[PDB]
Amino acid sequence: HHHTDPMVSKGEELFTGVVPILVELDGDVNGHKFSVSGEGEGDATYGKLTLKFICTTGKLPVPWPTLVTTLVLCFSRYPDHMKQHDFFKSAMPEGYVQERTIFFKDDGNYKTRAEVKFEGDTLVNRIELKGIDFKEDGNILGHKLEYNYNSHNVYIMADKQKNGIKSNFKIRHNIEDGSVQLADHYQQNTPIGDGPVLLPDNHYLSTQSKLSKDPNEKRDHMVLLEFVTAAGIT
Repeated sequence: HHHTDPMVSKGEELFTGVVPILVELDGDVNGHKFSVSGEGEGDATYGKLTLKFICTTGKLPVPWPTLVTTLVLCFSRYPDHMKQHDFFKSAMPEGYVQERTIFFKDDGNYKTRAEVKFEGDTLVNRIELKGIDFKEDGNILGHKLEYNYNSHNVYIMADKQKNGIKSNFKIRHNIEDGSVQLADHYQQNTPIGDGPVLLPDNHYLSTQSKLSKDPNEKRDHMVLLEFVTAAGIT
């Protein structure tokens, strides 16, 4: 609402209230083609997301928790003293590309590319996902993961050469038998536009996610509440 840096003001202004979100994913995992649509709202003031996702092609062929990181970090809450480090909002409204490779230990990998940008007043995240080399009897295609999600801190670093950011981090998915399925993420983000962006000092994001079901919904779906806060600069 009041920042002495006009570049920060420009990005904050687009995220000042509740912003509607649309998520589209087209996926192919070991030749099972599927699509997911999601709708909800983001409130960057509190770092809060609320989304509901539907598999529009029938039953989702992989477990919903494996898609949480893939299915909008511009809604992170950056403390006032860290707002000059917020790459994600500084790239708006033209947006950014978010690319990942996700390696599931002892199993296959996801390769994702997403464009995150405004269409009018709506923040859209449009994703293509390709998954290969998964085991039919593994934890992913065998749906052995529990329907829950662990809190996680992720380290963000600038990539000055690409005018973007980079991160590598591990997600632990609980398996029904009490064990864990590791998912190693590599991520890079680059701006879509050619204007300047804020390139951050090293810092981390703290995330927490809660998964639930809509008791009146017959389609395969996931309801997601996420909180993300930046930290690590004193």
